[PDB]
Amino acid sequence: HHHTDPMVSKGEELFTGVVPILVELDGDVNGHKFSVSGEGEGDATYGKLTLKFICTTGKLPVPWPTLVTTLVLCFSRYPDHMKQHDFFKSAMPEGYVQERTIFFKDDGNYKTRAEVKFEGDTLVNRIELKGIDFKEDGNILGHKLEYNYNSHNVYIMADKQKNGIKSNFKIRHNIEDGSVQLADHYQQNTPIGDGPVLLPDNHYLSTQSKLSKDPNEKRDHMVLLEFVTAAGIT
Repeated sequence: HHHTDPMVSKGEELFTGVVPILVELDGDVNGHKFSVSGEGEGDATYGKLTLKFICTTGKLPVPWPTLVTTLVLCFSRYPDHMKQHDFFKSAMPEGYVQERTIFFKDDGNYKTRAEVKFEGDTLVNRIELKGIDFKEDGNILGHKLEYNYNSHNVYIMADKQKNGIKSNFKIRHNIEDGSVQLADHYQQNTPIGDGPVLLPDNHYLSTQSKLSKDPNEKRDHMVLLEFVTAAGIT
């Protein structure tokens, strides 16, 4: 609402209230083609997301928790003293590309590319996902993961050469038998536009996610509440 840096003001202004979100994913995992649509709202003031996702092609062929990181970090809450480090909002409204490779230990990998940008007043995240080399009897295609999600801190670093950011981090998915399925993420983000962006000092994001079901919904779906806060600069 009041920042002495006009570049920060420009990005904050687009995220000042509740912003509607649309998520589209087209996926192919070991030749099972599927699509997911999601709708909800983001409130960057509190770092809060609320989304509901539907598999529009029938039953989702992989477990919903494996898609949480893939299915909008511009809604992170950056403390006032860290707002000059917020790459994600500084790239708006033209947006950014978010690319990942996700390696599931002892199993296959996801390769994702997403464009995150405004269409009018709506923040859209449009994703293509390709998954290969998964085991039919593994934890992913065998749906052995529990329907829950662990809190996680992720380290963000600038990539000055690409005018973007980079991160590598591990997600632990609980398996029904009490064990864990590791998912190693590599991520890079680059701006879509050619204007300047804020390139951050090293810092981390703290995330927490809660998964639930809509008791009146017959389609395969996931309801997601996420909180993300930046930290690590004193």
